[PDB]
Parts: sequence; structure tokens; C-alpha cells
Amino acid sequence: ARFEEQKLYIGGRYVEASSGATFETINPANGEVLAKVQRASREDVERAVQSAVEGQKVWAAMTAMQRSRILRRAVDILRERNDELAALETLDTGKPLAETRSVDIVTGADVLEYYAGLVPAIEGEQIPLRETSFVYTRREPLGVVAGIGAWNYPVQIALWKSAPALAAGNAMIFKPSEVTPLTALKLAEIYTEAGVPDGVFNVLTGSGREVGQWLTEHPLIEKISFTGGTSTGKKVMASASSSSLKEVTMELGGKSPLIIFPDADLDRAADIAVMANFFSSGQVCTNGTRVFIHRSQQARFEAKVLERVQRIRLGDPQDENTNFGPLVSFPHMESVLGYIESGKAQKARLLCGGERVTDGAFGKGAYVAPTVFTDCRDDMTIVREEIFGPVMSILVYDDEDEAIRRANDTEYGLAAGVVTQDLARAHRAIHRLEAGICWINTWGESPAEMPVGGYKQSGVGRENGLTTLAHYTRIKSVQVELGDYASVF
Amino acid sequence: ARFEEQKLYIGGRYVEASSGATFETINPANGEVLAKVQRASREDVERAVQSAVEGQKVWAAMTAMQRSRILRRAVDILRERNDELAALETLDTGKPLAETRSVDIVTGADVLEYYAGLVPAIEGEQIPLRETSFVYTRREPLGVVAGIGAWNYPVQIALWKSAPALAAGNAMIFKPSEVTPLTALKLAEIYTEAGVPDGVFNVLTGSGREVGQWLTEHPLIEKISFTGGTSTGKKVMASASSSSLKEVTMELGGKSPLIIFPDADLDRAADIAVMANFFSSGQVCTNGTRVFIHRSQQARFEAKVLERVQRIRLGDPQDENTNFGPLVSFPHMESVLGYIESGKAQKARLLCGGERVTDGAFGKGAYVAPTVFTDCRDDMTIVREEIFGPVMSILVYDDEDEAIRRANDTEYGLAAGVVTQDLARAHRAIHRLEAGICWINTWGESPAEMPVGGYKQSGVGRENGLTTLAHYTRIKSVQVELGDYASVF
Amino acid sequence: ARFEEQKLYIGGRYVEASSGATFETINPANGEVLAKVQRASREDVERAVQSAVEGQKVWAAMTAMQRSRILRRAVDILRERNDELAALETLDTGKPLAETRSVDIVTGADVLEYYAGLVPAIEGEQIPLRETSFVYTRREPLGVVAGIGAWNYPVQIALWKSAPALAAGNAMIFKPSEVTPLTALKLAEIYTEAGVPDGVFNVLTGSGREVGQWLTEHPLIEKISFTGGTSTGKKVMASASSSSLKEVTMELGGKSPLIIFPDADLDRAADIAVMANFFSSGQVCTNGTRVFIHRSQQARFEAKVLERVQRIRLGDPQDENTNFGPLVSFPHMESVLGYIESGKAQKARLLCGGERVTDGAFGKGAYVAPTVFTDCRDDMTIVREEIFGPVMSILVYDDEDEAIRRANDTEYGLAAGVVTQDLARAHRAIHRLEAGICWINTWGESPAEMPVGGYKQSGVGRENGLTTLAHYTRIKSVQVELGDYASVF
Amino acid sequence: ARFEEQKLYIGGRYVEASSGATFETINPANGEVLAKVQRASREDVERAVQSAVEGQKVWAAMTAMQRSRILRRAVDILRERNDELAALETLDTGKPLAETRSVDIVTGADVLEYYAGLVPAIEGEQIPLRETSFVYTRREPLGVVAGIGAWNYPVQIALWKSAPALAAGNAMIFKPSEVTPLTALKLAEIYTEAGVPDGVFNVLTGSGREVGQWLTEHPLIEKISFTGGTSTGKKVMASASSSSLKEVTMELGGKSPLIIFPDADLDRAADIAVMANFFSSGQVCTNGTRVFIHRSQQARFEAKVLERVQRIRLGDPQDENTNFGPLVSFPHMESVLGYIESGKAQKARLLCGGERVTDGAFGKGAYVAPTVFTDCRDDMTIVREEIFGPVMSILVYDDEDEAIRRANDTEYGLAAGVVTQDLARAHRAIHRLEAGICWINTWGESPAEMPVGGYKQSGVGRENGLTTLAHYTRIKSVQVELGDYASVF
Ligand SMILES: NC(=O)C1=CN([C@@H]2O[C@H](COP(=O)(O)OP(=O)(O)OC[C@H]3O[C@@H](n4cnc5c(N)ncnc54)[C@H](OP(=O)(O)O)[C@@H]3O)[C@@H](O)[C@H]2O)C=CC1
Ligand SMILES: [K+]
Ligand SMILES: [K+]
Ligand SMILES: [K+]
Ligand SMILES: [K+]
Ligand SMILES: [K+]
Ligand SMILES: [K+]
Ligand SMILES: [K+]
Ligand SMILES: [K+]
Repeated sequence: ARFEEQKLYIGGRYVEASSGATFETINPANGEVLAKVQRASREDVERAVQSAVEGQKVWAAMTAMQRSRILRRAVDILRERNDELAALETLDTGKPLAETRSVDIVTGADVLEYYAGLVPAIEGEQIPLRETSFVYTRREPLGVVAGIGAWNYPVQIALWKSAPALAAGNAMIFKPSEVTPLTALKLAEIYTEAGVPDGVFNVLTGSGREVGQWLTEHPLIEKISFTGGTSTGKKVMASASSSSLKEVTMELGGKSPLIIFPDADLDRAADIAVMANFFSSGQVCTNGTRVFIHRSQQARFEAKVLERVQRIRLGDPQDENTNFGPLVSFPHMESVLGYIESGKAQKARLLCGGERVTDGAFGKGAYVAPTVFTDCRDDMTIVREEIFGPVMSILVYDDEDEAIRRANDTEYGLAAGVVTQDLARAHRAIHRLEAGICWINTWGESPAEMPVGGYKQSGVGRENGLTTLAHYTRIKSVQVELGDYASVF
Repeated sequence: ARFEEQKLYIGGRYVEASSGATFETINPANGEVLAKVQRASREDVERAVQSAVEGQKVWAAMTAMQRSRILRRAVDILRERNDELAALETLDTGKPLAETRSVDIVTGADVLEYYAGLVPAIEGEQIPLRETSFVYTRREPLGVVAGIGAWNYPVQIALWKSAPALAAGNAMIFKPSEVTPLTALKLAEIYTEAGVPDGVFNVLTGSGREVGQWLTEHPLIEKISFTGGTSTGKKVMASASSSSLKEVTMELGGKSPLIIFPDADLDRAADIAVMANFFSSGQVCTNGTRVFIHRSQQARFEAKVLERVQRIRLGDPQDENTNFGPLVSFPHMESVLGYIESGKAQKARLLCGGERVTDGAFGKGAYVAPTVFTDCRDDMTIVREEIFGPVMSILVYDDEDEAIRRANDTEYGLAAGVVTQDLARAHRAIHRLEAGICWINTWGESPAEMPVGGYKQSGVGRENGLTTLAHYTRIKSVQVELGDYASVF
Repeated sequence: ARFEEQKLYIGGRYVEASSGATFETINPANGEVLAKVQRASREDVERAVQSAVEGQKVWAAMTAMQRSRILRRAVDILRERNDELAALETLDTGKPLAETRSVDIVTGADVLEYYAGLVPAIEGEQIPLRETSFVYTRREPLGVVAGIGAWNYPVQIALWKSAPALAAGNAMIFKPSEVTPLTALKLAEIYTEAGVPDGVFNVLTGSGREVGQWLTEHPLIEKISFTGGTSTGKKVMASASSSSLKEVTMELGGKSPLIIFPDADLDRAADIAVMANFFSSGQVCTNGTRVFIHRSQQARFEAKVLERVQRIRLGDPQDENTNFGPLVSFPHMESVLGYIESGKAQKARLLCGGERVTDGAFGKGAYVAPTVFTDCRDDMTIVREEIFGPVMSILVYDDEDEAIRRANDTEYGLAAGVVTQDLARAHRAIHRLEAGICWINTWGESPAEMPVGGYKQSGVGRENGLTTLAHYTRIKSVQVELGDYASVF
Repeated sequence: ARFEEQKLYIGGRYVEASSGATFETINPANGEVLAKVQRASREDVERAVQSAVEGQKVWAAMTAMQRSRILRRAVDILRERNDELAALETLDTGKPLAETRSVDIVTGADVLEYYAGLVPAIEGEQIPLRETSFVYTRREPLGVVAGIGAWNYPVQIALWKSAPALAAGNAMIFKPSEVTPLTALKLAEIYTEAGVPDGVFNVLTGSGREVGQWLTEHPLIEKISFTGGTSTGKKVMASASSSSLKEVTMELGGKSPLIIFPDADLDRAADIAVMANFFSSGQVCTNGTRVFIHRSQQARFEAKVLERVQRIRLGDPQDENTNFGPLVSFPHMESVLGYIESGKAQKARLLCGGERVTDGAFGKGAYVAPTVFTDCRDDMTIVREEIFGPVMSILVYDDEDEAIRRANDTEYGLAAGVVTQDLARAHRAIHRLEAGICWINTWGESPAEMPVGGYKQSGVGRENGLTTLAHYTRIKSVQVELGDYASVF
């Protein structure tokens, strides 16, 4: 293995698991085994929780500004170690260094930096009832919470979940994807170095079926925050609910629509469509994988998309000139190729890619070509199902209401966007689209200030923005009676 | 039966169920059959959902102030029919006329009145990102929601659930408990009379063994609001989660602690304890059923409690002088007596009552005497488990930290209260008590402005207050890009 | 006179002034004497303050929902008497019935209705400092506040000032314009009938020089809210400041820019421009009296404006078909005619109107034709100075940045608007315009939810919206120390 | 002089004034000249305003987080240089090193640190009106604002005013008291070093009569924030109003009541009373200078206060062991000595101090002994008028309501405090006290989170907290019309 065996992180330090079992993480660029990683046992989970319990007491006992200064220090360390964390993330995900150096840690730390500044602003309410009585509310920490991470943006997700949790005075136990465990451990180190009390951010590695489930079931954990497929999200939420009525946050899948209206600049529209489909090799939940184009612009639009896709620079993620890397794993590559086959079988016209890239050294990695399908139909498998790979489906429409009805016609509802120059149409259309994340004349930007999450089966709750920080506290109302008490008895 | 057969309420009128089944509702004061009530079929749930979907569109297309005025009109009618509705609730619940006339509809209407005033204040946010881009959020209705009521406060709960839901522009399908179906049907008539559009408040009758489940599982229902026992709640929330990832609010059970500190006025403390245990014959979720008294004061406090309990006026709920009625149902009485038996069996000292009242006309009702146990211990069943009847457990303690530690030692966390004249101790203690509803020197008052709900397994989410209104909307974030768009490809 | 002598309104009824003096209010349509009106003396002011102080105590002692219900009852009476009140406002202002029946009372009552609903939502904050200390804030009533009104929307202004004041638990002493005293007194009657305690809304008539100033100087009045000209506002604000440091709201004049961009529909642009100049005979503070048109569209725009202006129905305000009435007074007409003369003398090109209309019955009143000057320049008197009459100035520009720079080149800053179909231009332009009230593709609408007020010399503070309610309370911060106090001594 | 001649700070550097005039700043501990300081001319004000206009544009064009980082860096520098800055403040004010090292910069930086974290959280609102129209508000910077400082807490005031101003994206021109100009200039250096753009924080030195007034009058300055005496505040506010209608914040004087109730611990009470009267040698605006003691406790309270005052360590502010320094200036000492004479003359009983301390080296400084008057009456000059020196007035009362009535019997209303162990009394009394800053069982703590300012003639607006940040912005409302526009013409 390229690295030494990875251990659990409990109580401000690495500790041995008690499972006697490990798993491997695999560089998707070349098949290389990067490291063996220990599997948390059930008792290791018990251990993490007890550690989390005592750590949270220390963390919550500090002042708001003390917590804020510690989180800001972590932000500083993240900025310093940006390029080094990125390089690790690139080995572990296959994502191009050009992305990991500029997006993953930068935007992960952005959210942490945002919340660090907001600790002192968490406030309750005061309500006068009458001269002899009033109420005040407190926003108290939940206590111990758990985050279960996804494999497309491992460290960013760990940051987006842990930042609000810690800022609100909680301790978090985090479980990275078994697929991408490496950077989460590094984040734990950084928190500890920043001054976060032992136990406040612990990392447990292992599978979702086991340690993931052991966390969602644990009676001492107060909330679960999950990021993954909708199918898994349902199991996780039910488990969290039926075990001990935990609060939950679910960021799940989508099949998000992008509608190009007939007055759009086609150069901008194509730039948006390719970004909404091919960044991180198509492994972004909010991707605009259903692209609606008006009949009158279909030929020009396809030509413009084609031209951009052709010049995509697929290659070794270590090469700074690469802007399109392999997929995250070989099994995931197989999944994508199956969907691609589905599209061919169902008679969608293949415009670009549509197969594995095996030339030379690429055969050793999980490379799928940037693929565009056109002449698609709403009932095709590639159009209904989330592919989570580099697969664009182009759908022609004739009028606005049709485009909107079709965009909305899905059980998903994470993101949606429109391209248009007309003031009234932009707002009108976005107001009718059933998604939590809506973009006008852009795609993919997710400011720390902007609450993001899904409508329908694409999620529950939100991340980022002031509202997310509020939902990592619980409300206690205190009624103070200053006068008499009357009893009917 | 006293009344005609009760039908379903869908689309602004009564319609015939399609189940071929009915169930009875019984006056618990005398075993009289009040009415046969039709059971919704699964196809009837579907019919109520489609009706709600169409109604919600009409409702949400009105202006905020139009919705506000309509809800304000429903409040006026409720004020007019307070006594008439109270009488009907008394028949159905066995609760004394003295209670239903001054609490149930009054405080139900209080909350509707409160939310009616707030419809025009539901706002989103606007966030500048830079000169060429900003975001704004919309707080959009969820759409169709379901409420599931409990049997202790049927109409009040229907109001507490439907008011925020409708205020926020949703339609609600409501299922009263099969034990108390009558007043919810009246509420539906009233909304229609006030101008609420057809389909916006539909009522489905049945039980948790069917229609309840059909509601929590329906794919087109976006949120479940549930009030009931913790054990049922866990089931409900799991079904709500796994079926279609619904949002949920759960108001569940409690074993709420009332700590009487040594400096307390024992007359007030006694008053608070009796109110916290015997109002609505002990059928209040937030009841203070574990009463901690300091050892130095145990003798004195037990005498003051005894004196009040002795003069409780148990009797026919129809008599205005009655302030303690029978229980809601005979099966519920059996459950309660079971617990009282447990108390005796585990050697707690019976101070008061402890049996069914069967003298004269009472033998035909479900009357359980006001019961007080003392010399209790934390491992007794009557102390760990919610009884939801007239059973107070008095527990001796020695120091402040011990009382609080014990008060907190429960999976429950609905309410908690302290009685004390000391400024510091009142706040110090209340801040350390793990409950969502905290009372200082009083008990049971639940203003429309005060968010209420449980910590731990006593609930998820809140009812009443500003925050609850927000939780009947979903957030959509809109990013408007006014400048250039940059692609890496 | 048409009506009996109008007396002061103090403490829930009419009382004789103690000045020995009166003035007359005149119908501007025909010069008819509507009423003798009493002038409040200095002692009457003192009487109204003492009344207000006592009434405020009763008002604030009520609960939030009690106040809310009384204000709602006032709304109901206003809706009932809309037409009768409009008729009176038309007599007093000369504004067409078609306007007074549908705008003045409707939108005045809209704002009262909005705030009535919000009374229970006024809340302070709670902030934990450490385990042994926290703070909570109270938003307490200011106490007694004064409103000074203007003559163009007399009752609407009285409502827009008294609604938030009373909703926040204050008492208001209101001084309507000497020019238009009649409807303010009716409002005071209506408040009383709705159940507003005696003293809570008192009305003093007289001049600004005397009674207005006595109000702004009185040591027991905590806030002044004024609507009028910028020049007068400076005096009033200085006086409120130096006397006793009162809080202030100032709604003043403007010279608001309307920018029509080259991609605008010119029919919509012309509709907007005429509505923004000729409603209430040009006597609206937020009027868009500087209208910027691109050089390439000048001729077509003028033709469209001219076509609409030609069909304006100047006439007797009592006639329902009239949509353009006389000005409020003969002296105000003289002022407006002076500006019109200035425009001719400085060589602006007269497109429409530009003179008094004296034909037939119009000679009895103060009627100025709707007037349009074009080929204007920035340095012209009519372009620099608020005219407050029916005088539109059309200005030609060549580029967007030029238009915006010129629109901002003024000491005023009340309103601004753009007409454009382009998404990016609409927001970009509005964001750069230095005014508090900004309209895109519309003009003049002022929803109860929307904070309105001026930038620069056009105002201080705001009216309407959530923010305004807050500004009629004062913040008290309360720190509770629960632990030890330390002294350096 | 001890230091070189101090110049103006404009555009991120020192520049020569153009008045040709200087003034001296004097160490009050020994009468020695610390520095000659330049007087800004009228043209220097203009220069500073132009500098600020251009600076503000650079500042506002950065992103929220960029501003946040810059201010956080300033905080870091201020922490590094705490002792050095404290030493300069001690020279300039005469305040003990023990105070300045732990209070002045510490709490100045706290507030800056607080606001730096809140920059990204400044948001507007979004309000839907109907399907075809919505509004959003923007909270835009005011632009250029001016702060005018007092002499008791020079650098802390400069920080409390500049922090929210800059955090909200404004440029501030600041004018320190002529009495204490030194630390403000240092602050400007630190802001520049931290990366604040040139012009964003400019410092002009001179007299309030001249430069101060030139700032309140300048047409381009949008807001004045002032701290000082009520009498001066009125003139400043009048000038800011009549010149260009500026927005204002005024933090003025007071005669704040401290009410010791009979159940209070007299040791704590005495500790609080002395701290509320003798910290910073009595030069604290919020000082509890009227101390109310129940008659039954007068003798004992006097004893306890006497014992504490006698051990007060008056001496050289350079001595770490000194905790009571000289007054800020010789003319100020003279004023205080006058008030003390008045006290003696009006027959209040002198319990302590009551004269200048001239022993040894003290005769070269402006030392007044800690002074306690008892047997005071409400009509005594020392009880009615703010002394702003080390003079406590003890007042006896017989009942709660009398004490509260007398506490409120003043045109002032800055602070108030009660001492009591009773829950009800604590909150009940404080809710009835007419002051903006209320303390229970403590005094003097002013956390960044807590809004502080005066009722009545003690102030306008507030500083710190979340509310203050809002008030360094102006609200712009934007209505977007997406549908048709209707004209009556
Ligand atoms: N990055 C983004 O923008 C968004 C990504 N998405 C989604 O995530 C997906 C990709 O992940 P996918 O391969 O489907 O894996 P899953 O969605 O099944 O897993 C997500 C996480 O949950 C864990 N998990 C799996 N089963 C359970 C369980 N039964 N109980 C508790 N935890 C469990 C997994 O652990 P392990 O895999 O280690 O066993 C993994 O850490 C896509 O659906 C994508 O839409 C969703 C949210 C954010
Ligand atoms: K990997
Ligand atoms: K959902
Ligand atoms: K029943
Ligand atoms: K819970
Ligand atoms: K008139
Ligand atoms: K202004
Ligand atoms: K000095
Ligand atoms: K004031």
C-alpha cells in the first residue's frame, strides 16, 4: 500500500479498532491500493459515543467566541494545507488536481469559516405574556450528532456537515464513505491541532451497512446528517427514526433539469450545460443531467456542446492540465457503462463518447468518456434515473409550459436552472420549478450563505446558510411566572 | 346511537366512505353509544389526497391577506360556537364541561388566531454575493400535509396542527383518533363556512391500524404531523421516512419532572403539583408525573397535597361543578389501573385513591380516583413509564444536583418545572433540565407564542410560536447571475 | 360652512380648544368652505399629552391579542365606511372619488390590518454569555409619540403612522395638515368605536408653525414621525432633536428618476410614465418626475405619452368618470404654475398642457392641465426641483451609465424605477440607483409588507414592513447575573 | 513633548493639516505635555470626505468574507499590541494600567471581532406579493459616516463605532476628543496594516466646535454617531438633522439608579455599588450614581461601603497596583470639585473623601478622592445632575414602589440595576425601570452581543449586538413586476 494502515480517530488521537478487520481504498486512476483501513466494531462505536459525550461538555462549556476562535484556527490550517489535502483527495477520488486544489478544500473551508464567525450570533427569543409573566427560549446544542459522508466530495462534505454541528456546540462522529476514507482522518487531525477538545470530532471508518447503521441506531446520538443516494437515504432515515427519533438531514440524489429558453446566448448555454454535466466527471448530485433545448435552437446548441466536449482534456488526475479524470471506482464505472448501454439499446442518438477509454495507461483506470445523448425521451432509463456519471441527455421541447411540466415530472427535486435573458421569464419559470436549488444563467455555485437541499425525494432539511446552523440546536422554552398561580382544585 | 352516522369530510362536504365499515364512539361517562362512524377505505385516502392537491392550488393562489381574513373568520365562528363545541367534546372525551368550555376551543382558536395574523409575515431572505450576483430564498408551501390527532384534546390538537399548516398555504388531511372523531368533523364544517376552499381541510375517520398508516405512507403527502405515544411515534416516523422521505413533526410522550426546592411556598408547590397531575384527569402529555420533594419537607408537602386531592370534585362531566371527569375510554382505564396495580405491587406507599370509582352512576363510566403514590423509587414501573392517567409519584431527594441528575435520567424530555423563589436557582436549574418545555413557578400554560415540543424521545420538531410556521414551508434558494459565466472546458 | 365646527379630539371624545381661534378648510374644486376648525393652544397640547400618557398605560396593559383584536375591529369599520370616508377625503383634497374609493382608505386600512396581525409577533432576544449569566432584551413601547401628516393622502398617512405606533403599544397624538383636517378626526372616532382606550389616538388641529412645533418640542413625547417637504423636515427634525432628543421618522419629497431602456415596450413605458406623473394630479411624493428616454426612442415615446395624456379625464372630482382632479389648494396651484412658467422661460419644449383650465365650472377651482415638457436639461429648475404637481420632464440620454449617473445626481433619493425586459440590466441598474423605493417595470404600488422611505435628503427611517413595527419600540437589554460578582476594589 | 507632533490620518497615511494650528494633549497624572496635535481645517474635512468616498467603493466592492478577514486581522494585531496600546491610553487618560490592560483594548477588540464574524450574515428580505410580482430588500452601505468620540474610553469608543460601520461596508471619518487624540491615530495605523483600503478609516483631530461641527454639517456624510454629554448631544443631533437629514446614533450621559432591595447580600451590594461609582475614577457614563438603600439596611450598607472605599488604592496609573487614577483633565477635576462643594453646601452627609489629593507628587496631577455622600435628597444638585466623577449619592427609601418611582424620576435613562435574590422581584423591578441598560445582581459588563444605549435623553439608537449592525445599513426595497401593468389613464 502507498500508505500505512489507517486507524480510527477517537479522543484527539488515532486508536486501534477492535474488529480485527480491514478494507482497502483504491486509486481509481491506476488500480493501486492506497492503504488498508480499519473497520470500526460495534464497541468502537460505543467508545466514540462516550468520547463524544465528554468532549461535547468541554466544547459547550467554552464561550461562543472561544469556539469561534478555534474554528477560525482550523480554517487557517486548512488554507495552509490546501494543496496537500487536495493531492490526497485526488489520489482518493480520481478527481483532477485542478478541481481539488481550487474547489474541494477551498469551499469546504469557506463554509467552516462562515460558521465560525456566526457562533456568537446564535440567539433565543423573548416574549412578554403579561406583566407577571414572560418567556425566553434557549437554543441549546443537540449533544452528540453523526455525519455519514459520500465519496464524490469527501473532505468538503465532512466540512459542510461538521462546521455547523461544531459551531452550534455539538460533538460529531463522522463516517466517511468506505470508498473515500483518507481525507476525513486528516480533517480530524487538523481540528485537534486547532484546539478542538478531544472527542468533539471523531472519525469512524467502515461500511454503511455496519458502522453507518450502528450510528443511526445509537440511542445517545441526537441527529443524523446523511449524504448519498435516495434509496439509501430512506433506509437511513427510517433507522434513525425508529431507533430513537433522531433529528435528520438528508442530501440525496437528483435528475436536475436545465432549461435553455429560445432567447438564450447559446455559447453561455453550452458552457453551462457542459459544466452542469462534466465537472468531477459527472459525479455531482446537483448536475443538470436533463438538458431542455427549444426546437428552434437544437442544431446550433448541439454543435456548440459538441465543440466544447471534444476539447475536454481527459487524462491523468496528477497532470495539472487534466480537467476530466477517471470515475471514483471501477464498480461505479461499470454502473455508468450499463446506463450508457441502456441509452444505446433504447435508441437515444449518441453524440459524444459512450464508451470506456482504454488507450495506453487509461486501461488501468476507470475512465468513461464525456458522453452526450440526444433525441432522448422522458421515459428512457438514462432520462429517468440518476446516472452519477458523465452522461448528458438532451431533450427538445416546443413551449415553456411543456418544458416546465417535464422538468417537474420526476420524484427528484434537488436542483433546477434556466438560461434566458428575459427578466419576467427567468423569475416566473424558476418559481414554478420544484427544486430546492435553482440557478438563473449559471450552474453549480453553492455559496456558504445559500441554504441547499432537495424537494421531494431529493432530501430532507438543508445545509449551509443561517438556517442550517439553527437546526443544529434544539429549542427550550422557559416560562417565568412572576405572579400568582391558580389551581382549579 | 345519540347521533346520525358520521361520514367522511372531503372537498367541502360530507361524502360516503367506500369501506363498508363503521366503528362506534362511546361516551366514557356512561358507556352510551354516541355514533357510528364510517371508516375511510384506501381509495378514500386517495380521493382525499387528490382533493387536497386541487384545493391547495386554490388556497395558495390567493394573496396572503385573503388567507389571513378567511382564517380570522374561522376564529370568529369558533368563538361563537365555543359552548356548543365544548359540550360535544365533553360527550366524546368525558372531560368536564368546566374544562372544555374554557380551555379546549379557547386555546385551539387562540393558536389559529395567532397564525392567521402571521400569514403576511412569511418571508424569505436576500443575500448579495457580489456586484454581478445575488440570491433570494422563497418559503414555498409543502403542498399536501397530514395531521394525526390524539384523543385527549381532539379539537385543540386539530386546530394546533391545521392552523400553521393552512397559514403557510398548505392543505391538510386530518385523522382524528377513532376514540374521539366528532369535533374534527365540526371543525371541517367551520373552515368551509369561513371560506376555506374545498379540499384544504379534509377529515378522514378510522384508526392507526389503517387510515393512519395509509396517510403516513402516501407518496403525495409531503409532511406528517403526529401527536401520540412515543412507541407509536417511532412507527409513524419510520413509515413516513422510508415511504417517501416526508418531513415530520412529532409531539410524543413524557415523564416530566417537577422539582420543588426547599425554599418554595408549599401551598404553591402543592397547587402546581395537583394541576400538573389531575387536570383532564391526568390525560395531559406534559404532566408533571414525577414530583421531587426535599426530604426536610416531605411530611408537610404530602399533607398539603392530600388536602387538595381530598377536595377534588369527581363527577358527571355535564355538571358545571365537576372538575375531574372519567377517563377517555374504558380500555384506557384498564391500562391505568394496571399501572396502579404495579405501584402497589412494587411497594410504593399509596397516599390517595388507587382504584376505580364505582359508586352509583359512576359504575357505568370509566372513573379512576385521583391517585397519589409516595416513597417512590426511580426503578419503579410507575416512575419510569408514562401512565397518562391520574397518578402522581412523589420522590424524595437530598441535594439540588441529585434531583436534577434524576430528573434528567429518562429517555423522555417533554417538559420540566421548578418551584423556587430564588432568582439564581430558578434559571440555573431550568437551564440544566433536558426538556423542551420548562416552567418556573407554574405549570401547564402553553401560549400560542411559545414553541413547544420534546427533547430526546419525547418529540421531533415543535408546535406553536414563529418557528413552527416556518417549518410548514420548504426553502427554495434562487441564485441570479447577472454577469459572465465561466467554464473550465 | 358645509359642516359644523370641528373640535379637538382628546380622550375618546371631542373637546373645545382653548385658543379662541379657528381656521377654515376649503374645497379646492369650488372654493367652498367645508368647515371652521379649532386651533389647538399650547395648553391643549399639554392636555393631549397627559391624556396620551394615561391612555398608553391602559393600552400597554392589555395583552398582545387584545390589542390585535381592537385594531382588527377598526379595520372592519374602515372597510364598512370606505365610500363615506372617500367622499369626505375627496371634498377635503379635491382628489377624484375614483381614487379615494379605491386607494386612500383601502391602502390605509391594508396597513392597519397588516400590523394588527403582527402585535403578538413583537419579540426580544435571548443571549447566553456563560453558564452563570445570560441576557434578554425587551422591545418596550416608546410611550407617547406624535404623528404630523401631509395634505395629499390625509387619512392614508394618518393610518400608516398610527398603525405601527398603536400596534407597538404606543399612544399617538396626530396633527393633520391644516390644509386637510377632516378625515383624521373621523379616524379618531373610529378608533374609539373599535375599542381603542381613551387617550391612545388624540387629534390636534392647527398649523405646523405652532401646534406641530409644540409637539416636536414637548419633553414627554418620545418620537416624531413626519411626512412633508424636505425643507420642512429639516426644521422638524432639528426641533425634535434639540428639545429632548426624540426618535424620528421623516418621509420627505423627491425628484425620482424613471429610466426607460431601449429594449422597453413603449406602451408599457408610457403607461408607467403617465401613472408616475399624473395620479392624484401629480401630488404624490414618489412620483417619477424625471423620465429618461433613449435618444433613439424619443419621438416614439413622446407620441405614446401624448396619446395617453390627451385622453386624461380632467373634471369634477365628484363625478365617478373623472380620473384627474384639481390641485389641493389655490396657493399650491400658484406654485405649480410658477414652475410651469420657469420651464417655458428656460426653453424646455412644451408637449402637453402648461396652463390653468378655467373653462366652464373649472374657473371656480384650482385646475392645472396635465403637463409634459420635453427636451429638458439637468440644470433646468423644473428638473432639479420638486414641483408636486402634474409636470413630467422628459430627458434624453445616450448610454446606460450616463442615465444612471444623472438619475443619481440629486440630493433627493426617495424612489426610482427602470423599464426593461432584460434580466441582467433590470437588477444591475436598480442596484446602482440611490433610492429607497425601487420599481422594475411598474410604478407606485406600495404593499403593506414593503418598507418605504428615502435615501439622502428624502427621508430618515421607514414606513410599512416588519422593520417599521420594530422602530416603534425601544430596546431594553437585561443582564441576569446568576453567579458571583467580582470587584477590583 | 514626549511624542512627536501628531498629524491627520487620511488615505492610509499621515498628512499635514492645513489649519496652521495645533493643540496640546496633557498627561493628567503630572500635567506634562504628551504631544502637539494638528487641527484639521475645513478643507481637511473635505479632503477626508473625498478620500472616504473613494475608499468606501473599494471596500464595498470586496466580498463579505474578504471584509471579514481584513477585520479579523485587525483584531489579531490589536491583541498582539494590547499592552502597548494600553500604555498609551494610560498616558492619555490617566486611567490605571490595571484597567487599560484588561478592559479598554480587550473589549474594543471584542466588538470588532464580533462584527467581523457577522459580515456574511447581513441579509435582506424577500416577500412574494402574488404570482406575477415579488419584492426583495437590500441592506446597502450608508456610504461615508462619521464617528465623534469621548475622552473616557477613547480607543474602545473608536472601536465600538468603527467596527459595525466598517462591517456594514461603510467608510468612517473619526474625530477623537481633543482631550484624548492619541490611540485613535494608532487604530488607523492598525486598520491600514490589516488591509483596510485607504480612506475607509480616516482620523481628524481638533475641537468639536470646529471639525466636529464641520462633520455633522457635511452634505456627503450619511450618518453621525456620537458619544458624550446630553447637552452636546442635542446640538450635534440638531446640526446633523438640519444640515442634510443624516441618520444618527447618540450615546449620552445619565444618572443611573442602583436599587438594593432588603433581601440583598450587603457584601455583594457594596461591591456592586463601589464598582458602579469608582471604576475609571467615576468617569463611566453608565455609573450607578444614585444608590437606593432601604432604611432598615442603611447603617450596615454604609459600613460595608466605607470599608471598601477606604482600601481603594489611589495612585500613579503607571503602578500596576493602582486601581484608582487621577481624573482625565484639570478642568474636569475642577468641575467635579464644584459638584462636591454643592453637596457639602446642600447639607448631604459626607461619608468619604470629598477633596482633591495633593500629597506629594499627586499635587501635580488631577486627583480627586473617592467620594460618598449619604442622607441625600432627590432635589440636591448632586442627585439630579451628572457629575461624571467619583461621587456616589446614597439615598434611603421605605418601599419598593417608591424606590422605583424615584429611580425613574429623571430625564436620563441610560442604565439601571437591582440587587435582590428573589426571582419575582428581580424581573418585576427591572421591567419597570426606564433605562436601556439593565443589570440584575451585577453592574458594568457590556458584552458585544448586548445592545446598549439610552432611554429618554440618554441616547438615540444603540451600539453593539445584532441590531446595531443593521443600523449601519440603509434599506432599499425592490419590487419586481413580472406581469402586466395597469394604468387608469
Ligand atoms: N456530492 C453531492 O453533490 C451529492 C451526492 N449525492 C449522492 O450520493 C450517491 C453516491 O453514493 P452511493 O455509491 O449511492 O452510496 P450510498 O448513497 O449507498 O451511500 C452514502 C453513504 O451512506 C453509507 N451507507 C450505505 N448504506 C447505509 C446504511 N444501510 N446505513 C447507514 N449508512 C449507509 C455509505 O457507506 P459505504 O458506501 O462506505 O458503505 C456511504 O458512506 C449518489 O446517489 C449521489 O446522488 C447525495 C448527496 C450529495
Ligand atoms: K479511493
Ligand atoms: K421530502
Ligand atoms: K369517545
Ligand atoms: K428527538
Ligand atoms: K381642504
Ligand atoms: K438621510
Ligand atoms: K490627555
Ligand atoms: K430619546
